[PDB]
Amino acid sequence: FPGRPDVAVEMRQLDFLLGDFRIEYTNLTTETVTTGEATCSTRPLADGRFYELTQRVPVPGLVATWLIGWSDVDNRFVSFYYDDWGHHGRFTGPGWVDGHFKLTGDSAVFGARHGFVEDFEIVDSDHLVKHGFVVVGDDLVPGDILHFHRI
Repeated sequence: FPGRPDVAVEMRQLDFLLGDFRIEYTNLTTETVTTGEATCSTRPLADGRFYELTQRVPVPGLVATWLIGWSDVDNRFVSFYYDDWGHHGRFTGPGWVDGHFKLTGDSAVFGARHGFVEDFEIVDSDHLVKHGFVVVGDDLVPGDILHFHRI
């Protein structure tokens, strides 16, 4: 068998997520715009070859995990989502492109499969924003916005 390859340099594109963040989550698809506070922690797994983002959303009652890593063979990030409600999803993205880090894929949530786009941007080293969109028909409907402030 060959030697163990080095961590892909592309993994440095995810370092902006490392650490603990307080989340101001604004849910836009409810018929009253919810808004609330959550937390999340991102740690490297598998000797830094994959990152695990755990998002604990208190009052819905939901712990959601994202695993993300670079795939040499695919030339893109790949990501697996799952939570303690039974939901799962598959995402991919190219990396940072024009100031956004977009993951595109689909998830089985609440009894049906939906397309989702997670759009990450850095505001400053300690403040991230994420726009979530859900494919409805042909367009992308604003699903949520999350502000991450590092603890």
